[PDB]
Amino acid sequence: MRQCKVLFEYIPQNEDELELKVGDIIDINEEVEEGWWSGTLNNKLGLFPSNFVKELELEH
Repeated sequence: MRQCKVLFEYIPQNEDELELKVGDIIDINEEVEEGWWSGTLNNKLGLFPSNFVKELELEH
């Protein structure tokens, strides 16, 4: 449900943090926190600052 693509790259420091690649599409399932969100790129799961990712939302 819902989809958003990050505009820039992200560098995680902890294992609980994932690496958000610029231009990569990540499917959001549920927001753990207001600042920390969850997502799934290919076959990996992790969390990262919601301030990064960029919501797309398109009709077509």
